[PDB]
Amino acid sequence: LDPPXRWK
Repeated sequence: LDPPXRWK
C-alpha cells in the first residue's frame, strides 16, 4: 500500500 492509497 503506497499513500494516499495505490496498491502494488
